[PDB]
Amino acid sequence: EDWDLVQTLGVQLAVNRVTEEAVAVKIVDMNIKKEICINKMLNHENVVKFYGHRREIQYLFLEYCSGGELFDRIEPDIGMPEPDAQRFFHQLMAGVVYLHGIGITHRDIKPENLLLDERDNLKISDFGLATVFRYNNRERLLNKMCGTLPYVAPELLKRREFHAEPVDVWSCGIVLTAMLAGELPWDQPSDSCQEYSDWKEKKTYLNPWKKIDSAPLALLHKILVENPSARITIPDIKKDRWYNKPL
Ligand SMILES: NC[C@H]1CN(c2c(Br)cnc3[nH]ncc23)CCO1
Repeated sequence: EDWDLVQTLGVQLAVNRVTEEAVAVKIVDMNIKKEICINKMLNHENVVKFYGHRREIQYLFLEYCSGGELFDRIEPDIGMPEPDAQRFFHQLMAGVVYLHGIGITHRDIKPENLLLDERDNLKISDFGLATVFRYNNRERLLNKMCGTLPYVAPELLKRREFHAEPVDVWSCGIVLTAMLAGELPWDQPSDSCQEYSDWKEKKTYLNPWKKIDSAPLALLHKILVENPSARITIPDIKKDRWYNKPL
């Protein structure tokens, strides 16, 4: 059936000639084989749906999110109301639990890859950098460096191998920091970085931590933990106090 390419989104918005259903089409001219492979395993309300692909230049048919990206809900230097931040983080955690549940790591979690549907539901998007980190119940450590510097965990910069799961968790905390303060805390989690050094020294009277409430800030203290082995895990995030706070 015929789809009209209405407009460019980033990827183009497509509308069905008969049903008028909307979808998004990723157009890549020749990573991609794996993107498709991974997309074929994914079925979750907090992950962008994969409809299919055509090998004409390659076409990926992906759920369309009229809400836009999460960054457009963050007023620079301000953030967003705490109740919206929490809801998005709840949904972000649901998405991430699912992926890790079937052994997949996104590896590039950031507001540019968190989309919103019409009810403002968050959808994890773009599995171009994603990889399988558990297969046949065996975990594989990662050694390739992927992601975006401000959202990347510190072990990815100093260690030759690392666990996939705590990396995604760190990035979710960076995203949470952004949702509540409108800014990113550091350019990268390296010790040459004054800002990351200040955090490691508990100077939370500076931004972005000054703008964050003590309850959500206590959770960030647990996520932005340099030792990936001491870093909080997702099941324990779900028991955190701000996480379960009525807002
Ligand atoms: N802002 C990052 C995204 C926004 N994009 C989308 C938008 Br906007 C809405 N739905 C989509 N599905 N897949 C991607 C996508 C296209 C790629 O750029």
